Amino acid sequence: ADKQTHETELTFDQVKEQLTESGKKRGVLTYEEIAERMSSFEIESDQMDEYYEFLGEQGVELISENEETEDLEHHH
Repeated sequence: ADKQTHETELTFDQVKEQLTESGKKRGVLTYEEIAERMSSFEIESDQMDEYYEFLGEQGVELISENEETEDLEHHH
Protein backbone atom coordinates (compact mmCIF):
# COMPACT_ATOMS: atom_id res chain seq x y z
CA ALA A 1 0.00 0.00 0.00
CA ASP A 2 3.03 2.30 -0.50
CA LYS A 3 1.50 5.01 -2.67
CA GLN A 4 2.68 5.97 -6.13
CA THR A 5 3.74 9.48 -7.09
CA HIS A 6 1.53 12.11 -8.72
CA GLU A 7 3.55 11.70 -11.97
CA THR A 8 2.12 8.18 -12.10
CA GLU A 9 5.52 6.80 -11.21
CA LEU A 10 4.79 3.90 -9.08
CA THR A 11 6.67 2.02 -6.53
CA PHE A 12 7.52 -1.65 -6.50
CA ASP A 13 4.54 -1.98 -4.28
CA GLN A 14 2.36 -0.01 -6.57
CA VAL A 15 3.44 -1.89 -9.56
CA LYS A 16 2.71 -5.00 -7.67
CA GLU A 17 -0.70 -3.62 -6.96
CA GLN A 18 -1.18 -2.72 -10.69
CA LEU A 19 -0.28 -6.07 -11.92
CA THR A 20 -2.21 -7.67 -9.15
CA GLU A 21 -5.40 -5.92 -10.14
CA SER A 22 -4.86 -6.63 -13.80
CA GLY A 23 -4.23 -10.31 -13.14
CA LYS A 24 -7.27 -10.42 -10.87
CA LYS A 25 -9.46 -9.13 -13.70
CA ARG A 26 -8.02 -11.44 -16.30
CA GLY A 27 -7.26 -14.50 -14.29
CA VAL A 28 -3.86 -14.51 -15.85
CA LEU A 29 -0.67 -12.58 -16.43
CA THR A 30 2.24 -13.31 -18.71
CA TYR A 31 5.65 -13.37 -16.93
CA GLU A 32 7.17 -10.79 -19.15
CA GLU A 33 4.40 -8.21 -18.73
CA ILE A 34 5.02 -8.64 -15.05
CA ALA A 35 8.79 -8.27 -15.57
CA GLU A 36 8.16 -5.32 -17.84
CA ARG A 37 6.85 -3.04 -15.17
CA MET A 38 9.43 -4.29 -12.67
CA SER A 39 12.15 -3.19 -15.05
CA SER A 40 11.76 0.21 -13.40
CA PHE A 41 13.19 -1.46 -10.32
CA GLU A 42 15.82 -4.09 -9.84
CA ILE A 43 13.85 -7.23 -9.30
CA GLU A 44 15.45 -10.60 -9.63
CA SER A 45 13.71 -13.80 -10.56
CA ASP A 46 13.89 -14.82 -6.87
CA GLN A 47 11.90 -11.76 -5.89
CA MET A 48 9.63 -12.24 -8.88
CA ASP A 49 8.92 -15.82 -7.65
CA GLU A 50 7.66 -14.37 -4.40
CA TYR A 51 5.34 -12.13 -6.39
CA TYR A 52 4.31 -15.05 -8.65
CA GLU A 53 3.38 -17.04 -5.60
CA PHE A 54 1.49 -14.04 -4.31
CA LEU A 55 -0.42 -13.65 -7.58
CA GLY A 56 -1.14 -17.34 -7.72
CA GLU A 57 -2.56 -17.20 -4.26
CA GLN A 58 -4.81 -14.25 -5.10
CA GLY A 59 -6.13 -15.79 -8.26
CA VAL A 60 -3.83 -15.17 -11.16
CA GLU A 61 -2.21 -17.77 -13.32
CA LEU A 62 1.09 -16.75 -14.69
CA ILE A 63 1.52 -17.83 -18.30
CA SER A 64 4.65 -17.31 -20.31
CA GLU A 65 3.83 -14.96 -23.23
CA ASN A 66 4.46 -17.46 -26.03
CA GLU A 67 1.02 -18.60 -25.06
CA GLU A 68 -2.12 -16.63 -24.33
CA THR A 69 -5.66 -16.86 -25.61
CA GLU A 70 -7.87 -17.73 -22.62
CA ASP A 71 -8.16 -14.03 -21.99
CA LEU A 72 -7.98 -12.88 -25.57
CA GLU A 73 -11.48 -11.65 -25.98
CA HIS A 74 -10.48 -8.14 -25.17
CA HIS A 75 -8.74 -5.64 -27.34
CA HIS A 76 -8.35 -3.65 -24.17
